Amino acid sequence: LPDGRTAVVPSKLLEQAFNTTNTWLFKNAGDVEKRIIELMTTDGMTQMREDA
Amino acid sequence: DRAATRDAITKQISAQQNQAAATQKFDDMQAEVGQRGIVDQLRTLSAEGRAGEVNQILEIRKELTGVQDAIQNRQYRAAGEQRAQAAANRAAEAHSLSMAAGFTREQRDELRRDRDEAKLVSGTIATTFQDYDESRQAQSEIMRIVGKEVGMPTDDQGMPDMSRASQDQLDAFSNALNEAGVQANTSPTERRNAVLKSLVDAGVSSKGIAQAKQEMELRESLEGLAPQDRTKVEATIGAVNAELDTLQRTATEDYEREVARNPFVEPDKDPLGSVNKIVDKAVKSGFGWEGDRQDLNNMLVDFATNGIKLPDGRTAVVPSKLLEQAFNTTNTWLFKNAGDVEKRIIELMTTDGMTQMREDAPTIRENFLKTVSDIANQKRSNAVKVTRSAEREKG
Amino acid sequence: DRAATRDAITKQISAQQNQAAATQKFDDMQAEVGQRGIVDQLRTLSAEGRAGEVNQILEIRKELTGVQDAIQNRQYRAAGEQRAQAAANRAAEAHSLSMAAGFTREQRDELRRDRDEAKLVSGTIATTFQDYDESRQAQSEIMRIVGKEVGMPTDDQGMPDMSRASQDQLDAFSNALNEAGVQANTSPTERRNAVLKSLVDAGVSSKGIAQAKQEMELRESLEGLAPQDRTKVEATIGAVNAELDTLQRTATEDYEREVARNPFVEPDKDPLGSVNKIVDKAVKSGFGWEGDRQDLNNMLVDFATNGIKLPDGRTAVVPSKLLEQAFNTTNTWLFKNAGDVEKRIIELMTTDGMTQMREDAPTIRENFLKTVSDIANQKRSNAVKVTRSAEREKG
Amino acid sequence: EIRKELTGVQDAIQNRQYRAAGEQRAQAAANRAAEAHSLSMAAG
Repeated sequence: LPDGRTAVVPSKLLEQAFNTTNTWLFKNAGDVEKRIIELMTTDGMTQMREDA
Repeated sequence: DRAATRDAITKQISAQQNQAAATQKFDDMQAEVGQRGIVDQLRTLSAEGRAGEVNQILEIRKELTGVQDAIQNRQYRAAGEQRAQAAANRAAEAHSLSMAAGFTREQRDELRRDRDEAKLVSGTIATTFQDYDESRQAQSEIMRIVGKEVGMPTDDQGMPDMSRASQDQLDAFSNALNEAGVQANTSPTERRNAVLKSLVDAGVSSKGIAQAKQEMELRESLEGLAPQDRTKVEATIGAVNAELDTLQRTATEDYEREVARNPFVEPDKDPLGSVNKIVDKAVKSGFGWEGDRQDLNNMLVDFATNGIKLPDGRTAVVPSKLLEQAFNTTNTWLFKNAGDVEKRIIELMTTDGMTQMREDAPTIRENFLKTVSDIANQKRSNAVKVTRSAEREKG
Repeated sequence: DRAATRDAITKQISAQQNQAAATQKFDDMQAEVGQRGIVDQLRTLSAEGRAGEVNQILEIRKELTGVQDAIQNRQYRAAGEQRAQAAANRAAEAHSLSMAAGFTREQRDELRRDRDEAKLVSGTIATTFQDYDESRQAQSEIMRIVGKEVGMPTDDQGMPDMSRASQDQLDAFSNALNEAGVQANTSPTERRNAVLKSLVDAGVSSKGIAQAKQEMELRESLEGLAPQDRTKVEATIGAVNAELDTLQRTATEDYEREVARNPFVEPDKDPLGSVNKIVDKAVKSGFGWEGDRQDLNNMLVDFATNGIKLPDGRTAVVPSKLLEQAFNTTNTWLFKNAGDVEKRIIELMTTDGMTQMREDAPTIRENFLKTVSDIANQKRSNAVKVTRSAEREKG
Repeated sequence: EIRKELTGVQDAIQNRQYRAAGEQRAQAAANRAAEAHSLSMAAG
């Protein structure tokens, strides 16, 4: 995580991150890791993370 | 899914979580996890319905006719009340959707807020009573065991009879309480203040607090009554609320018929998937869009999602059957391009009668909501007055 | 569909909405939504029919013959009245259609207006009584419960017996009323004034207001009677109205036979689709229009829609069988062009006997309407006189 | 009399079973929550 921590990504969040409208956007490893990084940094998702 | 940012969400969202909790608790209680009582249906939707279910748990032609008449009256009243509540909920949802054109609270969401506060109060109170009942039964086990040990006049329920228990009979219970148990059972006060705090946690207007206090006084009075006296009181309440119930039901049929007449008062998400078939009618031996079936579908779902730009300066969502009758002309060759069909629907939605019906729909919707709110308020008011008068007269 | 502009529509249209509301309310009540009473048919079309249905709800050869005779007389009278009403409605519609040649009210629509006002009054009064009955039963539940609690002589209905209830017996009810309930039941006044206001909202001539007031007095007197006394009074009313009923029914058969003789007194929209088959008779081995089947169909439907231009200066719609007998000649070669056939139908409609029959039709139609109106007025007048005399004599 | 004990035994059984089931389900849920909390804290 960019804050300086390490959090394990859950399952359905991962699969919904992968499942886009067209898979051609996500090809390389760097692109998909950037996608999951930016999705885990969602404000509501973050708040839920420190709420757990 | 919804990706909006909650941010402050001071109101209508904490209440949303609380009502979600109330609904899931009600569902869990209705599921009857494990083995419990409730031989009959035991819907427990309202006090009158719960009393009817309790009666269901409990010359010859006299009782044969009386039981049937009581069952018919209770069932009719409960069915009318629940149908009215469902219709009012649907009307309120439609009114909120109509007002949501353009967190934009206004009077529509003010009415929504007060109705949701009433629903939260009712659900929380029902959950508290249901939770208390299990403890009451568990402690009644020991009250019955002790009463059998010392020996008091008892019936099928096992607890000593109130009328037959003299002071000397209750002396055995007093000695047992002095011995062990230490069951204060002071909850009939602490309970409601706790609920108040929860309401304070949720955030409730003064009217909701007054409604909760009235529900406390009436519920505690009902719990204090003997079963026969409780049935008498609840049936008198039903009788004094019969005229309000009749007015409410009649208003409900009138307004639901008006809804059946007017699509603008009640939209539907189903026709969003229906429009595609109309697209087919533009292709089969018909001159329509120049190979723009996808474009037609996109523009139609946009029109059914956001609405057309009315020339007055507003945006109204076109209903389904008006749309299909606009499309269905004598010869489809007249309507080919997107501009022509949008001009057609624009000029058809501007019909004088159609326009009048359009601004009539919200007025009748809010009138229905106000009428049902007033009916509920008057029902609660006459109920509280009758119950407090009866309690004062008894003691 | 109708695309006419309503604009002011001060009269006959607000009444139209009110009668539509009355009809839909009657249909909803007849549908019997949910579970209710009405073990028998319970048509409740009129006071006499409703009393007969109530009786249906309720030496040996004596009663065996009497019950059968009562049923036969009631059924015959009700069937005659309803058939007469339906025939009069059809005749009034035909008269309005005939007068609509050329919002053009005149005497025909004046008669239509007063008849519609009477119908509105009857429907509104029936709806009000039906709405009141449910509240009466709901409150009678508690009256019976209280009476059983204190203990009065009671029968299958559960309410204490009026004749057997002494002053001391009614003292228990008085004490119960002083205790709780607060059921004023003052409606027997407020009710009718409310109805009056609704009539004032609808717009009613003074005659309709007088009819409504008479219906109030007679209905309240009937409600005040005991069931046996009520049956006696309604049967005496039927007896005193028997001669009026016989005159009405006989007039109805006479006038409906005259209608069966005369097409001009009663048109029909069905032959508008029939004329096409006659077109076929102009083609099968016959010299007719020179390939103008569509033109012939258009001109025939125009003639059956607007009528032919009579030489006197008027326009009359040609009926069906006269048209087909005009077309059916010994040899179809005589009638080929449109001008020849229109000249043929023009000269045939100008027949002396046919003409006399034409101006006879409206006269007999209006005579039938006037006779049924007078019969209804006399029935109501003798009913109100007998009821008020009986009420004065009883007390 | 006979219905007295018939109702009492059933009520006692129902109350005891409900209480025991609630307690054991609560204990299992708490154990799972504690294991999850330990796993979450074991980061690093």
